[PDB]
Amino acid sequence: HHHTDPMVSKGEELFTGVVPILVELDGDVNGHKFSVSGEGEGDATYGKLTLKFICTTGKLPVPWPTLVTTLVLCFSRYPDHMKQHDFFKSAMPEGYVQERTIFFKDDGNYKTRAEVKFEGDTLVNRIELKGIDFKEDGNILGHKLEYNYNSHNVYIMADKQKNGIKSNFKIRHNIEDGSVQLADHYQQNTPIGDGPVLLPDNHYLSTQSKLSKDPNEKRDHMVLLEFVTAAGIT
Repeated sequence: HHHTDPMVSKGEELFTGVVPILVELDGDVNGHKFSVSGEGEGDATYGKLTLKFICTTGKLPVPWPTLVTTLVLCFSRYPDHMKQHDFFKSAMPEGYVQERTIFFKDDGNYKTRAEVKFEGDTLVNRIELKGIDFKEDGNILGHKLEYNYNSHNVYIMADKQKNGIKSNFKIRHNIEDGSVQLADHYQQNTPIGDGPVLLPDNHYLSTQSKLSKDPNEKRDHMVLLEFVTAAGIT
């Protein structure tokens, strides 16, 4: 609402209230083609997301928790003293590309590319996902993961050469038998536009996610509440 840096003001202004979100994913995992649509709202003031996702092609062929990181970090809450480090909002409204490779230990990998940008007043995240080399009897295609999600801190670093950011981090998915399925993420983000962006000092994001079901919904779906806060600069 009041920042002495006009570049920060420009990005904050687009995220000042509740912003509607649309998520589209087209996926192919070991030749099972599927699509997911999601709708909800983001409130960057509190770092809060609320989304509901539907598999529009029938039953989702992989477990919903494996898609949480893939299915909008511009809604992170950056403390006032860290707002000059917020790459994600500084790239708006033209947006950014978010690319990942996700390696599931002892199993296959996801390769994702997403464009995150405004269409009018709506923040859209449009994703293509390709998954290969998964085991039919593994934890992913065998749906052995529990329907829950662990809190996680992720380290963000600038990539000055690409005018973007980079991160590598591990997600632990609980398996029904009490064990864990590791998912190693590599991520890079680059701006879509050619204007300047804020390139951050090293810092981390703290995330927490809660998964639930809509008791009146017959389609395969996931309801997601996420909180993300930046930290690590004193």
